[PDB]
Amino acid sequence: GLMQFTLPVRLCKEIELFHFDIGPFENMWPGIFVYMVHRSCGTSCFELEKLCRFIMSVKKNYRRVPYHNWKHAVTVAHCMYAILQNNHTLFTDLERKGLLIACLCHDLDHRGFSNSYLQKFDHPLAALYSTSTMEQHHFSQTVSILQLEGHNIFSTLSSSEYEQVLEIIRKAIIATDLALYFGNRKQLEEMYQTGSLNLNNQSHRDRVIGLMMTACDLCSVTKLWPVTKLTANDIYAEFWAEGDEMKKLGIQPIPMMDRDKKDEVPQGQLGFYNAVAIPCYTTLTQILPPTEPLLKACRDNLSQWEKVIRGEE
Ligand SMILES: O=C(Nc1ccn(CC(F)(F)F)n1)c1nc(C2CC2)ccc1Nc1cncnc1
Ligand SMILES: [Mg+2]
Ligand SMILES: [Zn+2]
Repeated sequence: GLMQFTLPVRLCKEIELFHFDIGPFENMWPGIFVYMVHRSCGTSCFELEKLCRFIMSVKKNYRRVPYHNWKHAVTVAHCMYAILQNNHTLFTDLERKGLLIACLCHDLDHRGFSNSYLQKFDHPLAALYSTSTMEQHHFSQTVSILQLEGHNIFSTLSSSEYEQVLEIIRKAIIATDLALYFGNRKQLEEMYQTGSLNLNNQSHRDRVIGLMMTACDLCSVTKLWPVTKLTANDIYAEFWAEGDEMKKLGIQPIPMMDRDKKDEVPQGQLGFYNAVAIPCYTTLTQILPPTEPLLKACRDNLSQWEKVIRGEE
């Protein structure tokens, strides 16, 4: 119980900030995750030997893809850590445990293809689950790793509590289906504006946790411009691979996935920021006012993409 994790001074300061980048040293990401769980939860919540074994099985089942990789996993967990630390009274001891594991696991075994490519390709996973295809896969990968010998980080919980935390995790991982985000944000907006939003209603919590997951998942659009710019090259590399695989099936891809249309990218990001990211972080700031630095950093990047369009960079 007396084995604290420390970080170098710059990381220890900078990790509390929403805009933190976890850096290029893979070998430090686990200790970064353990440090975040230990401060977010308490040093006790997880048996350190089990956590570490769980972290490394999770790392093993992320693939070597440009964007939806191990680094994205720990990045999305860091964003959740920032949110939880700036809203510390709002969430239960179980939610804090669950949400950081959810974020770490939310993209397990991702191959860099969307749900619609799975459907067009006729992948087996699309037969198993018609909606939220990859996301139900990501959850079942989480359950798999949890059922490996010596990996049950939730062993200490009652049957009841274990069921509650697996259901937080399932809803949280499903909520990273951006198709679901649109209605979910729409309903939260309506509930907030009419003043019916009530964080004691469990179905209202679920929605707010869903919006948090979208926010954490998109958080590469809320970093400092140089990090957002380089991370965008990563997601577009998957997009263009997927477009390539669309052409292989006899299907003209949408322009966003078409690498012959690299020129359209800056205008593509305007679209994305206006239609997804700005509305996401606006609604989140309304519900959780301490999350405002994510909205501010998102607006700055939107304005950086406008400068790109106008030849100013
Ligand atoms: O850019 C993304 N999605 C786009 C682009 C164009 N459209 C069409 C539109 F605009 F209608 F939505 N959608 C994007 N998507 C995602 C996931 C939902 C797929 C995550 C990050 C993303 N971006 C990014 C930028 N910088 C640094 N990291 C990630
Ligand atoms: Mg995903
Ligand atoms: Zn993700």
